[PDB]
Amino acid sequence: DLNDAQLKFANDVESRIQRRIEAILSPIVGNGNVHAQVTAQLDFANKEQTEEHYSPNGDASKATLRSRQLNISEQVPRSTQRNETSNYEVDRTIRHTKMNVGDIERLSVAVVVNYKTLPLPLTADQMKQIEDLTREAMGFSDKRGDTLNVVNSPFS
Amino acid sequence: DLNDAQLKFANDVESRIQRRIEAILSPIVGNGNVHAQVTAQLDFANKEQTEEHYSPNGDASKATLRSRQLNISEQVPRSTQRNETSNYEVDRTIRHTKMNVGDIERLSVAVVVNYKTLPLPLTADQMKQIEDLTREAMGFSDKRGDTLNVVNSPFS
Amino acid sequence: DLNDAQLKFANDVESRIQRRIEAILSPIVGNGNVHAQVTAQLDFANKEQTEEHYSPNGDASKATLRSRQLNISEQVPRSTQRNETSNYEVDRTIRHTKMNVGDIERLSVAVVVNYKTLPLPLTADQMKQIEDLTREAMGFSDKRGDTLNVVNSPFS
Amino acid sequence: DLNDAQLKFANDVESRIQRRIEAILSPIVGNGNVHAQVTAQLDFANKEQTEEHYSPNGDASKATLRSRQLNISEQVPRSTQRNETSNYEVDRTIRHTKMNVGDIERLSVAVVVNYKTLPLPLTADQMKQIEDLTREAMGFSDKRGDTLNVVNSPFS
Repeated sequence: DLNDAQLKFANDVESRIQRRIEAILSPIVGNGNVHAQVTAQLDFANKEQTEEHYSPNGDASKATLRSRQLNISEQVPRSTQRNETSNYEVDRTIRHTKMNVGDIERLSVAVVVNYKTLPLPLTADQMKQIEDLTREAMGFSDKRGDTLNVVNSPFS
Repeated sequence: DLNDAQLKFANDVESRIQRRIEAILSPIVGNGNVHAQVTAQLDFANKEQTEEHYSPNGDASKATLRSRQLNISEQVPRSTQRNETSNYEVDRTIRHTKMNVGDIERLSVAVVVNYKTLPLPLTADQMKQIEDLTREAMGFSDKRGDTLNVVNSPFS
Repeated sequence: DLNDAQLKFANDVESRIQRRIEAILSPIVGNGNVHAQVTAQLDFANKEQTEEHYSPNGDASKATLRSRQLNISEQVPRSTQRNETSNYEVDRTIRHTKMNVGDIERLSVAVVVNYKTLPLPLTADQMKQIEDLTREAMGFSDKRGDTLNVVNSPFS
Repeated sequence: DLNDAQLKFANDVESRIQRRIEAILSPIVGNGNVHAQVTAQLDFANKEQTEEHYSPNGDASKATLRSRQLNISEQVPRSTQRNETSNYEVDRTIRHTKMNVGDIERLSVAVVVNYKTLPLPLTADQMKQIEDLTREAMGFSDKRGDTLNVVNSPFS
């Protein structure tokens, strides 16, 4: 029963993205001269993370001391001694996070644009504008790994 | 059921932003000569953080002492001794934070502007003013990573 | 009873992918001039993972110390001694994940395209566009190992 | 009673594969000019696995230390001493998996293609296309060890 819920959730996400793309693209080319299909991958795994960090204190001008002992001796046959003990206080940061189930991982979008009749193919600048608008509509992210493909061809 | 609530919340946020953009842009170009689409990414993860910091006390003019012992000896064959023990009091700061679920992470906005009929394209200065107004309306933030694209093209 | 549920889930996934491919391809070649078949492999195993990592502290400028003892002696027959003891604080990260049952592992898709009658085979550019659109529709992933095969042949 | 369930499950899997192959192959050669038979081997054993791994720390630039003692002496008859004790923190990964009962291990498929009447045997290119489509339909995997055999012969 959970798998069916996952399928319906994915379908809802894809339908919302497709509706947004159609809404933004309709005023330019026409009401029924564009079609789009969206496929999405979703993460349904449970993840938790805990991170702990400390700041370096190797520099004497940055360390914080709590107690220190220092003994120095010298006899002049030359003899020299030096004993040192130190205790430090350190800066510590802890973060705990629990990830959300149902996030998007990757998107792939294909768009088909009808020819203009006044059978003449669209110009390159119009195709570039259409691609830019579609990229904005999909929330394109290079880090995620999304793919987009737009094809201009006459409709049957 | 939670995922549907997340979807409706995202839709509400996007609709509010779109309504604001349309409201600010309508008086300049016209009532029905502009369209906008907004897509948003939201963070639905639970995060907590604790930070602890100390101030450095390596400078003798900044340290705070609680007790100190100092023994010095000298015999004149030259002999010299020096024993020192010190205890410090330090300044400490602690901060605890719990993040809010449902914050915005990134925004992408696409706007289409109709041609002016008195078929003449709009001037560059008008496009710059429109872009500035849209940037103000979206709450543009360079740190967040928002993207905006405005296209001037005749409407079908 | 579980195996029948797995079979029906796989059939639903394949049917959804086939429907998407047919929907994207229909406007270009025609309503009834394309057929597609999809077979999918699904992972129905239960997996859990725990990962723990530490940051290196071999560099003296990156380590965080809690206490340190250092004794140095020298008599001048030349004698030299040096005793050192140190205690460190380290950065540690822990992650726990539980995988989702029912994920896709591999996809194989076969498409047949009808000849154009105005018996003339389709051009190479049209075949390339069809292949690109199908690749977008299937959510093709090279890492997963998907396979696609498109054949242009007259229909009986 | 379990063995009968295993037999019916295997029959269902084989019937689904045969139906897919017939559906993809019918539009090209004809409605009743192709037959296929599928036999499958299934794994009905219960298996569990646990894996544990550690990262190497032989490089001094990658190790993480918790405490270290180092004593050095030298008298100049030349005498030299060096005592060292070290304690490490290591990265550890644990994975636990439980396999799914009822997976496919190997497939064998035989197909017979009828002669074309306009008694003329089919061309080599058509046979290659049929083989490629069948390979896509069966989800052929070289690692699994599947076998396919297609024969073109007149029907009685």
